[PDB]
Amino acid sequence: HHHTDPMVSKGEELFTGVVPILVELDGDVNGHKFSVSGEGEGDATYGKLTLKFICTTGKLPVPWPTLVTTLVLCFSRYPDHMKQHDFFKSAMPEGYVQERTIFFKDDGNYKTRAEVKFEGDTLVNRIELKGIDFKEDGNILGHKLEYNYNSHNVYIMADKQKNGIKSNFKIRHNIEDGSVQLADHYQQNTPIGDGPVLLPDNHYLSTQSKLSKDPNEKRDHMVLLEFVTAAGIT
Repeated sequence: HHHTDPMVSKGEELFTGVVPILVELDGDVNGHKFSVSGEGEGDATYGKLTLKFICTTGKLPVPWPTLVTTLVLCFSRYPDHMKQHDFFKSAMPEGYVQERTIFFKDDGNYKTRAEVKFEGDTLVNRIELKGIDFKEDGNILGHKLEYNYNSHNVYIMADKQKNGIKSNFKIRHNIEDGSVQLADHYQQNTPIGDGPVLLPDNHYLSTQSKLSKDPNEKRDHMVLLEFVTAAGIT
């Protein structure tokens, strides 16, 4: 609402209230083609997301928790003293590309590319996902993961050469038998536009996610509440 840096003001202004979100994913995992649509709202003031996702092609062929990181970090809450480090909002409204490779230990990998940008007043995240080399009897295609999600801190670093950011981090998915399925993420983000962006000092994001079901919904779906806060600069 009041920042002495006009570049920060420009990005904050687009995220000042509740912003509607649309998520589209087209996926192919070991030749099972599927699509997911999601709708909800983001409130960057509190770092809060609320989304509901539907598999529009029938039953989702992989477990919903494996898609949480893939299915909008511009809604992170950056403390006032860290707002000059917020790459994600500084790239708006033209947006950014978010690319990942996700390696599931002892199993296959996801390769994702997403464009995150405004269409009018709506923040859209449009994703293509390709998954290969998964085991039919593994934890992913065998749906052995529990329907829950662990809190996680992720380290963000600038990539000055690409005018973007980079991160590598591990997600632990609980398996029904009490064990864990590791998912190693590599991520890079680059701006879509050619204007300047804020390139951050090293810092981390703290995330927490809660998964639930809509008791009146017959389609395969996931309801997601996420909180993300930046930290690590004193």
